[PDB]
Amino acid sequence: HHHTDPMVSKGEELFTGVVPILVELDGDVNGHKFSVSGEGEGDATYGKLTLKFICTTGKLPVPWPTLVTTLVLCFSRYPDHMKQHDFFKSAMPEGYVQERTIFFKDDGNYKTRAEVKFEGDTLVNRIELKGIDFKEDGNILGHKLEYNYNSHNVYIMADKQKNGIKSNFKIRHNIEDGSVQLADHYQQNTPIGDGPVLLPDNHYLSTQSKLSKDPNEKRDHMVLLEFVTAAGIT
Repeated sequence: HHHTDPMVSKGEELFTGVVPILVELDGDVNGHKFSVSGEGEGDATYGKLTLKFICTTGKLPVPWPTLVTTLVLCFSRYPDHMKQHDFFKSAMPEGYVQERTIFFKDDGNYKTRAEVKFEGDTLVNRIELKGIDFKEDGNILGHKLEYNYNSHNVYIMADKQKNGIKSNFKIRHNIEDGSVQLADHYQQNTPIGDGPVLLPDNHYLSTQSKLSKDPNEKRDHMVLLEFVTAAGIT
């Protein structure tokens, strides 16, 4: 609402209230083609997301928790003293590309590319996902993961050469038998536009996610509440 840096003001202004979100994913995992649509709202003031996702092609062929990181970090809450480090909002409204490779230990990998940008007043995240080399009897295609999600801190670093950011981090998915399925993420983000962006000092994001079901919904779906806060600069 009041920042002495006009570049920060420009990005904050687009995220000042509740912003509607649309998520589209087209996926192919070991030749099972599927699509997911999601709708909800983001409130960057509190770092809060609320989304509901539907598999529009029938039953989702992989477990919903494996898609949480893939299915909008511009809604992170950056403390006032860290707002000059917020790459994600500084790239708006033209947006950014978010690319990942996700390696599931002892199993296959996801390769994702997403464009995150405004269409009018709506923040859209449009994703293509390709998954290969998964085991039919593994934890992913065998749906052995529990329907829950662990809190996680992720380290963000600038990539000055690409005018973007980079991160590598591990997600632990609980398996029904009490064990864990590791998912190693590599991520890079680059701006879509050619204007300047804020390139951050090293810092981390703290995330927490809660998964639930809509008791009146017959389609395969996931309801997601996420909180993300930046930290690590004193």
